[PDB]
Amino acid sequence: EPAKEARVVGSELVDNYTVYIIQVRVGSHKWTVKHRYSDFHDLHEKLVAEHKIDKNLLPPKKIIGKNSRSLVEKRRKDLEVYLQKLLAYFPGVTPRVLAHFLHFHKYEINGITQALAEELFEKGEQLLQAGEVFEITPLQLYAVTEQLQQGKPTCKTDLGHILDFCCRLKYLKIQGTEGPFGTSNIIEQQLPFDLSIFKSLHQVEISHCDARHIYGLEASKPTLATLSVRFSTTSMKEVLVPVIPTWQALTTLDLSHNCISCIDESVKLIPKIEFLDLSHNELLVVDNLQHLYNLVHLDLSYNKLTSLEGLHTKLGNIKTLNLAGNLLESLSGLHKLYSLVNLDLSNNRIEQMEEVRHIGSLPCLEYLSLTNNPVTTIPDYRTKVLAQFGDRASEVCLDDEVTTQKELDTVEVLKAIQKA
Repeated sequence: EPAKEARVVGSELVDNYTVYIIQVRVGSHKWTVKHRYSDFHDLHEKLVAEHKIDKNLLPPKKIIGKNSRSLVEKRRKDLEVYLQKLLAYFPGVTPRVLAHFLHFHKYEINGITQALAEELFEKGEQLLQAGEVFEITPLQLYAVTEQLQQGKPTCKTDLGHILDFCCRLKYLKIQGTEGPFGTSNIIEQQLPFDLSIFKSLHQVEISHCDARHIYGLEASKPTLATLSVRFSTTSMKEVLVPVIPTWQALTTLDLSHNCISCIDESVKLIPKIEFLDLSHNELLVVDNLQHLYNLVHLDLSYNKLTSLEGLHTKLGNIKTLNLAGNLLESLSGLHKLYSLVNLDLSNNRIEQMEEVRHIGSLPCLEYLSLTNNPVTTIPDYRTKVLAQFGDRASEVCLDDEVTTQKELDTVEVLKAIQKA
């Protein structure tokens, strides 16, 4: 275990008092904390009362002399010696007062895990029984992972109480913070942690992490039905891959808001997917979705897709398809998606009204969005689109609007003109 070091590096004026600035170092991690003298005095009272500490160890409250800078410098030195004596006297388990004083509960492995076991003691059983989402940080998961790798005992201990909760939890959210955590040098995304301690997860939500550093999600592979990973991966296989067993329960997968640039071989591991969100990524083409026979809702919006040619050979019997925010000018290839019900093409580049011919004969379509495409500026746009749906013109919601009988009457005469 790393040695714990404290330095009183300086001081500054806050309101009408001086705070002493302490840099705390534990191995490679470093953080800063600020305390006025009376916070050290309040610390010292608890340490003498509860841990038998020498009552004269703290420098004096009364301070007198002619040079204020020199007095503050002597107090700075003396408070540094005080903290170093305390840290040498408690090399093992740190008193909770001293842990909170140096912010070990926020940045130090044993303080973090102590604070987590206090949280789970107070609230854990209630939220397990309520079926509520538990929120945790990569730094908490790191600290738990590190104690297990240090071989720290379970028998129960704080680490035992934590494991017994993680074993049972069904609903989990892991949220990383972008950049340095608090007053520390810690980058959460660089911290490795192991989810094997979770053994009954049904739903998981990961945001602002790095999936290179996440291990052990496969311990909940028999139970995991829903997975969201956002702002956290470069590929699907980086999340879905450690014979490899399939994600047998997984019906909802959200990998939106990432840098994913292809659909990869890890599709072989997600055969029962019903809902797939891949929006806000770097996709240029669709492929490898052929064998996801249960896929019903597909979101590919805000990628860099430019063609839909052959899409019926790449997809199963999809019902809802979102392609909004891509680079599409042509709808060629959609005309064989006979199962399709809901289609979103908003915010693309569609400009020829004649492209609607690729969707007008679709037998099940009930919803179409073309908002923010150039085609929407054409005169009589709505009635021109709906007329291409033939005798289904009454059955399609166009652009989130109720179709009027004035539209349908305008369509029936336009259709009689096209018939003649």
